Amino acid sequence: PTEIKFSHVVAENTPKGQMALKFKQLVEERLPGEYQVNVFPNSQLFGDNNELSALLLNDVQFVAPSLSKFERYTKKLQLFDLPFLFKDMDAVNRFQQSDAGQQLLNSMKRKGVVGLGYLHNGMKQFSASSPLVLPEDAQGKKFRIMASDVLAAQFQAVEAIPVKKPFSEVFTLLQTRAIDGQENTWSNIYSKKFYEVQSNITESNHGVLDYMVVTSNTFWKSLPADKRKVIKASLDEAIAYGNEIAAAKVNKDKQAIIDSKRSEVTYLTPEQRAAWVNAMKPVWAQFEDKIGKDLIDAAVASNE
Ligand SMILES: [Cl-]
Ligand SMILES: [Cl-]
Ligand SMILES: [Cl-]
Repeated sequence: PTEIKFSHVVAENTPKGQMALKFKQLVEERLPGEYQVNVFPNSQLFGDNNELSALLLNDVQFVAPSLSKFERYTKKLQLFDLPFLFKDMDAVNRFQQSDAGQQLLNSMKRKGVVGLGYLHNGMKQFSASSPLVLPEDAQGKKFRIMASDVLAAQFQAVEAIPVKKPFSEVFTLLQTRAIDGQENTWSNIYSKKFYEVQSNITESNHGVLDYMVVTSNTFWKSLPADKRKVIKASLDEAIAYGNEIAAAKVNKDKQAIIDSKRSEVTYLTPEQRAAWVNAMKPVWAQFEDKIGKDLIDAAVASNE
């Protein structure tokens, strides 16, 4: 059988982890003995910094990075890092499924990267070893971020110190107190046990963590059309599965964290939320020329 490799950086019991495993199941059911899919979770094969290079080198055939991690290939996907751009996951999905959103799947083709679909995780929440109620509380704290200039600007706007690090290192950096805080979805905070060493989480919903499932032109073109159709259908169905898992994990993992008693969740008043928005919104003007103001206008419009 022709081997297909799918590599990602998350734990198995997560929306992306389950997506990849479902994709394996469906492909192997439909094309038995023709294609086998080997899934490599937890950065076992490639991690944040080298996965896209590996993809284009055809050392791996599918990856699904955070939309934050594509700056080397397009400046447009930085849109998804803008603070308080999307109110909630309904707006995210409306944007992603619109013409404007769908066009972004093709934003990197001229560089060899084929966009196959969006996959959800969830809204991001701040955590630290001290309460984060107003933006002033972030002053002087070190936060790990995904490798994104927008996210660096986000934390610089509140006089915090952002450090770009691969996802596989975050637990250890929190454990050793090399950083004070981070931002992530409930699913990652829970599945990677960040909550065990973060006494405070704020339900800030201040950005989105979603993915684009991608492959290389090299691999995609190499498939016979009829097999590609089956593989694409299998991928799409796996994505829908992953999205259902993503939605479920928001509530389930938030609850599990609260039940553990290891972390105290803070909820923001409208005026507290407004203070974060006002502190961080200026980041957008920094990036708007490269992202595209019209693209930003489309994203804002998805909130209606
Ligand atoms: Cl994870
Ligand atoms: Cl990693
Ligand atoms: Cl999609």
